[PDB]
Amino acid sequence: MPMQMFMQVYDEIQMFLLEELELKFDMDPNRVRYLRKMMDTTCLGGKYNRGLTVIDVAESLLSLSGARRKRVLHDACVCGWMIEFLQAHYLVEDDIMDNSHPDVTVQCAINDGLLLKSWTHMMAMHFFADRPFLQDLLCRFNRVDYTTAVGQLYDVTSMFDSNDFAEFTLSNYKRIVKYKTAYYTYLLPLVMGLIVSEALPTVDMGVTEELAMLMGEYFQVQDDVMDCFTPPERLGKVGTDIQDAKCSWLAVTFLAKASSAQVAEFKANYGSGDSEKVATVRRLYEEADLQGDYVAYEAAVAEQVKELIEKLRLCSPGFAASVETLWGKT
Amino acid sequence: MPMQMFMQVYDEIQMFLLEELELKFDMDPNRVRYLRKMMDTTCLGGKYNRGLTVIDVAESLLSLSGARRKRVLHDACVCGWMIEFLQAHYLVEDDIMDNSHPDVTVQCAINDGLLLKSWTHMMAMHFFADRPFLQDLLCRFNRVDYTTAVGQLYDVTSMFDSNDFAEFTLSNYKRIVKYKTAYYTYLLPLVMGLIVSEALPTVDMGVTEELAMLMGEYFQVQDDVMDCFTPPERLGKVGTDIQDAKCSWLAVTFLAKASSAQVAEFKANYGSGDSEKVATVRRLYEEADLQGDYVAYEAAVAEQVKELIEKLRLCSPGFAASVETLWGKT
Ligand SMILES: Cc1nccc(C(=O)N(C)Cc2c(F)cccc2Cl)n1
Ligand SMILES: Cc1nccc(C(=O)N(C)Cc2c(F)cccc2Cl)n1
Ligand code: NA
Ligand code: NA
Repeated sequence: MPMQMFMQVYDEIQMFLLEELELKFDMDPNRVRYLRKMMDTTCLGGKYNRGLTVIDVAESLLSLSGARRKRVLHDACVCGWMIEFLQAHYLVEDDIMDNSHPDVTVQCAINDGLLLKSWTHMMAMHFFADRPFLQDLLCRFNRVDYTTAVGQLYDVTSMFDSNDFAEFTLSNYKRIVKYKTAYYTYLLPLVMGLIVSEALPTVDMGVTEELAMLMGEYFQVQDDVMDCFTPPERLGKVGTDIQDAKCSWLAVTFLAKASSAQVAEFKANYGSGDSEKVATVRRLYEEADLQGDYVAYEAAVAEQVKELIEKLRLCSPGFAASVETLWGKT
Repeated sequence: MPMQMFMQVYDEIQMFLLEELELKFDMDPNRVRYLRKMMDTTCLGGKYNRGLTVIDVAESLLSLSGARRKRVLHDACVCGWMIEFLQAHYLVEDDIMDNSHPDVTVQCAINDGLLLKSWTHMMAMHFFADRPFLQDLLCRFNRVDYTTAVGQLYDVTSMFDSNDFAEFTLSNYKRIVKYKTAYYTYLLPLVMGLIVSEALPTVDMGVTEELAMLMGEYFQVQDDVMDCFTPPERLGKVGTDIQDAKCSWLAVTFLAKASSAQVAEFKANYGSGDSEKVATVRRLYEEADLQGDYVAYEAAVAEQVKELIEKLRLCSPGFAASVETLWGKT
């Protein structure tokens, strides 16, 4: 039911946006079908983890606060697609970076990124036009989007001096995860479910924020280990953190427990595209027993998560019963 | 006074944004100074035509409707910088297209473009937090921003079939000018001046929209002719419309009055980087007496502008006395 309903609302949102362009923006059919194909290509196909969470939060809050049910669930579906379109916008922005007379493909990619972001506003301004939360929804959405761009700056420049391994620390790694990922992937869907369920001021936002940051940290650490050790045909992509000199959990944990000569061997091999230098880094990770530390670190984070949900149910029992699927889905 | 006041409010907006990052987004001083330099580089140095217009509209409306004066003028200055930051965002997006291991300059440019746009929201959400128009201001701003991205699509794909000279027509040229430029350069500053002056529903928006589109058309036609005939050291850049096969006023006017063999000569030479093919196109423009038609076309547009301002003063005399500088500044 949630996935089926989420996909029906997608057709409703797409048709509004495309008809709006045809009827109010003077768009010709060729470009309308061009934009329908682009929207499907960039927004569909993922797992919809962020979008379906808005639904799951909304349905749990109308079970413990007729027509109010139908409207809230539909509102949650629009909010879910706002985040999905936002995610598609971020992915298109990423494709422009690694992809490299007017090159019309780079022009259209930049145009795609601007349209996907604007569509989050257009669908909000339309389907929520008569909602009292429309102004608060836009402000929280815009602020979280700003947060993500700030975290991208922290990530992209973690190895330099914005006009290097000093910023390879656990607290900075958490700062990167916090802003680059956790706020829009974990905090934003939860907040949006609360907004459409009219239960925003009824929850402890501090414990909510703290949970979202902890869950983003847990899933980024797992992502970092898989990026390095999971082979490409099983990970789904090519792990490139070592070559890209990312401030990953493996790097900052290694630098703390490595010897001075191992740090020199790591610093001399990190951030290179050569096959043997990357393998030299993986060898250092293995010999430092990092995957042994990975299990303990995740377990400790899991314990902080498995216990912070309890502080939240004492004032919001249904809300905490929506984050129940944080471990019904890893 | 307007320029001096506009620049003081810039310092106020910059300091808020940078302190917000330092105090609420955990940003380190090195990156704060990096962002101060980026903000100055991208937002300052232009002519501030869009931003100062919000001020000029605001000061004319408090002369024919104490503390309300000071607040409205300051609000107009923030709205002016929203458009300037929006313009800087569009320029950065343009630099990414023509500029072409993780290339950190392309990553930072994309990051710059996201930050400049988000800053328009952050300064609005802060300085207008207690204003009743904050929700309407954001929606009109977001819609105009969406409009511009749609016009960029019309422009960038004017010579192809979105998966060619059929779309080289006067009505499509106006459609490109309308969405790509006129809405955010001419309509948006006027609307924003009305919003902060609490005089939005007091003006004929139709004549206002019609004037903004006509003034954008006039200045784009003049821009198109200068791009082709004004030498680079006098234009300020290198005119590249012929090489880029832009749907310019010269091209669509030429295609209407050229002979079948001249059209073939134009089609065989348009959109090339070769020195002689570009000069062949300029030769065709000269022999078709296009610069003779340019004077008449601008004069006719000027007459429509010099007369549409009168329809607006019969219900908004002070407003039309703000667009007076449309010809006190060409
Ligand atoms: C890509 C990815 N990897 C792992 C998890 C997620 C995710 O956000 N989920 C599963 C939904 C979710 C949420 F939106 C907010 C708070 C908790 C949760 Cl569980 N996404
Ligand atoms: C780059 C450029 N070239 C020519 C004109 C402008 C411009 O927008 N001006 C001068 C301000 C302005 C406005 F914001 C709204 C309506 C009318 C006017 Cl006159 N900008
Ligand atoms: Na998702
Ligand atoms: Na301007």
